[PDB]
Amino acid sequence: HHHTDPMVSKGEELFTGVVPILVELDGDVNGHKFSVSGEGEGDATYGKLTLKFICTTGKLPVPWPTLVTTLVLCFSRYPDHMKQHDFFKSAMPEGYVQERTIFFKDDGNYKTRAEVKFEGDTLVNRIELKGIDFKEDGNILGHKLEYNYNSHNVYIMADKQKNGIKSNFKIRHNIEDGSVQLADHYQQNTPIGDGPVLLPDNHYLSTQSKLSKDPNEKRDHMVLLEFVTAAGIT
Repeated sequence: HHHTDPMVSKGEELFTGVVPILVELDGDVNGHKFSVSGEGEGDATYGKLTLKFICTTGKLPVPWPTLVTTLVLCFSRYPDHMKQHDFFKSAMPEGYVQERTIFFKDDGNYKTRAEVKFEGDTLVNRIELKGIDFKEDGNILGHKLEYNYNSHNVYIMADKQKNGIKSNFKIRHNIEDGSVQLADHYQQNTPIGDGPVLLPDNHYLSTQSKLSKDPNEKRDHMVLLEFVTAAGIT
């Protein structure tokens, strides 16, 4: 609402209230083609997301928790003293590309590319996902993961050469038998536009996610509440 840096003001202004979100994913995992649509709202003031996702092609062929990181970090809450480090909002409204490779230990990998940008007043995240080399009897295609999600801190670093950011981090998915399925993420983000962006000092994001079901919904779906806060600069 009041920042002495006009570049920060420009990005904050687009995220000042509740912003509607649309998520589209087209996926192919070991030749099972599927699509997911999601709708909800983001409130960057509190770092809060609320989304509901539907598999529009029938039953989702992989477990919903494996898609949480893939299915909008511009809604992170950056403390006032860290707002000059917020790459994600500084790239708006033209947006950014978010690319990942996700390696599931002892199993296959996801390769994702997403464009995150405004269409009018709506923040859209449009994703293509390709998954290969998964085991039919593994934890992913065998749906052995529990329907829950662990809190996680992720380290963000600038990539000055690409005018973007980079991160590598591990997600632990609980398996029904009490064990864990590791998912190693590599991520890079680059701006879509050619204007300047804020390139951050090293810092981390703290995330927490809660998964639930809509008791009146017959389609395969996931309801997601996420909180993300930046930290690590004193």
